[PDB]
Amino acid sequence: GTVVGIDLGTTYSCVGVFKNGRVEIIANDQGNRITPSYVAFTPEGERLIGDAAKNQLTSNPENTVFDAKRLIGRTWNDPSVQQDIKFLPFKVVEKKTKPYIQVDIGGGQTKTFAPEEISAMVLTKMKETAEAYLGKKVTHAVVTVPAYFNDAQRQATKDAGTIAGLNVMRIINEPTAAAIAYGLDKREGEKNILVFDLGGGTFDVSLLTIDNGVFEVVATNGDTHLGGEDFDQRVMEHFIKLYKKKTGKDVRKDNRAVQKLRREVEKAKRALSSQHQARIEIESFYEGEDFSETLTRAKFEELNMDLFRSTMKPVQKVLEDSDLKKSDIDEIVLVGGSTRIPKIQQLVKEFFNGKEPSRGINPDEAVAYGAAVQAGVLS
Amino acid sequence: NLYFQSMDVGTVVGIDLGTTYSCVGVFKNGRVEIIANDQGNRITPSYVAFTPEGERLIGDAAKNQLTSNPENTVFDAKRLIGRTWNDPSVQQDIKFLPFKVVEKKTKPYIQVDIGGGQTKTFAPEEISAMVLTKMKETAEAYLGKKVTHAVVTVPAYFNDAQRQATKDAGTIAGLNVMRIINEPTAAAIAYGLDKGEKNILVFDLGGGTFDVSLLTIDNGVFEVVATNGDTHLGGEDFDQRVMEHFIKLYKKKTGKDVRKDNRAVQKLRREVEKAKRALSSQHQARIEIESFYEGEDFSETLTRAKFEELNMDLFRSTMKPVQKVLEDSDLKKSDIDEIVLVGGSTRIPKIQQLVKEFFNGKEPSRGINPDEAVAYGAAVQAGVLSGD
Ligand SMILES: Nc1ncnc2c1ncn2[C@@H]1O[C@H](COP(=O)(O)OP(=O)(O)O)[C@@H](O)[C@H]1O
Ligand SMILES: Nc1ncnc2c1ncn2[C@@H]1O[C@H](COP(=O)(O)OP(=O)(O)O)[C@@H](O)[C@H]1O
Ligand SMILES: [Ca+2]
Ligand SMILES: [Ca+2]
Ligand SMILES: [Ca+2]
Ligand SMILES: [Ca+2]
Repeated sequence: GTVVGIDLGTTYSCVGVFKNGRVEIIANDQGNRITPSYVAFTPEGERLIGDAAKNQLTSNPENTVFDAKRLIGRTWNDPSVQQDIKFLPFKVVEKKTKPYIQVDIGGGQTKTFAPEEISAMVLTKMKETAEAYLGKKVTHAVVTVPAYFNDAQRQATKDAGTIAGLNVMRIINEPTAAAIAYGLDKREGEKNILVFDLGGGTFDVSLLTIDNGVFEVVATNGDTHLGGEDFDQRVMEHFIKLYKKKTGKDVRKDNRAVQKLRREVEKAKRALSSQHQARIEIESFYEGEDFSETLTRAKFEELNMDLFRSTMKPVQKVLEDSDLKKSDIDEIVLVGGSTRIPKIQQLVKEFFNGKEPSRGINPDEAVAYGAAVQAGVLS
Repeated sequence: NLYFQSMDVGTVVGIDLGTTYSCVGVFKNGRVEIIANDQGNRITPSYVAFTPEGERLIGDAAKNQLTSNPENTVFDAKRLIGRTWNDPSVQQDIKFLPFKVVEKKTKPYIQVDIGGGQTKTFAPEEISAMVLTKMKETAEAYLGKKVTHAVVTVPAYFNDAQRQATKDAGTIAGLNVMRIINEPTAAAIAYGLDKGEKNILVFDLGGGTFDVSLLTIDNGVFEVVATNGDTHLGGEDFDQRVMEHFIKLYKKKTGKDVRKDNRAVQKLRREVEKAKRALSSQHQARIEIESFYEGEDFSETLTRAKFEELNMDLFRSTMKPVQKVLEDSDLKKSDIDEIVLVGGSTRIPKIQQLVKEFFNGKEPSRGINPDEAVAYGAAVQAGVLSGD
């Protein structure tokens, strides 16, 4: 019927549709165009998806599930799983040599879910937000995945669709989707495209060569665990030790203070993508005392200096591996929420000797945008 | 002979001017009171830092900023104080200090950028002066009075040039140092070992130095009979073994080599250090650093057994100088009446266990906080000079 395009992202997902000549990115029933890729199990037996799952994360660390994409379609033995496991606050147990996620569901009950079951529940949220908008049922979808995903990861993403009641007609590589979003599907000779994708917890760089609807991912690279969250973390550290210094108080063991801080740091960072200062204020922050500081853009870039510079290495590396030089790159496509950071943009611009990157698509929505275009072609 | 405090000028302080930390105490109201600093810490890092912006930092704030400001953060000044340039100790040390040490008038001087385009050159005793000034001020905030006189401790092996240079450092700081006393003697005094003829072994293992001293006491007369040790072995080395294990392990679990990233290394060091301290009173320590390297996190458990294994050879080698002081002082291990263990690293259970086994089960002395014992003893002598 009407096929949806879904960006099923690490930290956020996005659903779009092609209806009456254009791509419509669909707002969820809480008013947002992207939805958190979170699922929570409450004590009272209630299953929450999205924003509701995420606002309930501090109070429910063990049964708020996220980052399912990091596990999806992998075996227990994957070195990547072996590391990730140590940092997830929910239980992951080995079963049939695959990661399974184990949560309490209330009434004394435990369940284990395959990562793809958890992703399934995210897809069910996207499905329902699509159907509400379209006024009708949705059964088919184009879902994107990272370019370095192997068959078992792709198949597992397809299985998620099925668990969710979607037929995932096509799986499309995220950089190709971003490429399609910017009209690089237009038939206009051979082009070498660098897609620089920077989300909340992951950095992917992809060199794609395009040739009249023939897309090839030549080389891929990145930092599997570098993202927007890390930039929040540099700033958190700065402020926690500044708070100690002024008030004598250390807040690190107080999960309530810490996460109120994280929440305001997150708001501050976002704002510092289009202002040079943001006031971080919290009332009754710690033992009755308030918190007030202004963060400058200068201080934000200073505290993240090297994380920002180190995004250049995977770029140089993908040009080496595809036997190209920076002069060979015809479009630079910047996608992922964190590419809104002017310094990131500036460091990329500078790297390519003044070339401006393509413009006119929303970086938070680009991958879903591309998927939706192809959904509309597939029909 | 006797010092009389007034209403404006307070009692005599005892100071442990140590290699990596210092501690100041006082005898007041019949007890030794070990004075906490403005940070709430009962020991203070023996560190001075000179920021770009012209601020001189001392203690914890100097140390807090050692990675970002390596060339202008000074420490280990005790390693150079009262020594000639030609001293083989100095020639070795300067190779390893991250701040500049030039020769002036045949003596080592420390040269730092003091802000505003200027450099200054400080004698090691000027740097210890600054540490002593922080200790002075800590005392004065506690006493609500000025502090003008002190008893300061030094290693048994210090010579006259080294003792004089410690006295001069007090002098630069405004402290009349009434008495210099040996650290192990100070440690003996804190355990009451001054109140027939006893033989005392003092095992002092700090952050960077290991000092063993054999001491006789006869009717309140102390004599340092033999001294030995490893002048560069201390708790910092035990961190170094654990650091190496994790840099290696991290490379092979994740591919990532972090060795030349000083921010990551410093971050690991802080957590290894905290871990170590915790393994002196529990059997496992978590080491968790968020965004350790290129956004990737770090998470590992260090067990006490793993900690002992990594340092096995280092711990056992602390027995060789204990044997040498016995040989050199012509005593058998059975001639030792008292074992005193002091220094923060003697909190390590395996170190306690090795010393105890070396003396066929003999228990060490116990009533005093091992990183405060040197100060405590100094503080007690401070009291006898002030009339209590
Ligand atoms: N205005 C902004 N400035 C800086 N970072 C932003 C902004 N908006 C979103 N981000 C960051 O984008 C990250 C999420 O990227 P996104 O692509 O939406 O999700 P995913 O992590 O699933 O790829 C978050 O860390 C968020 O803070
Ligand atoms: N609980 C503990 N367990 C193990 N080592 C400790 C503990 N507390 C302190 N230390 C070690 O003691 C060393 C410092 O000893 P100290 O006598 O305080 O100073 P100095 O080095 O100036 O003699 C440090 O290496 C520190 O890690
Ligand atoms: Ca994304
Ligand atoms: Ca050493
Ligand atoms: Ca990260
Ligand atoms: Ca000591």
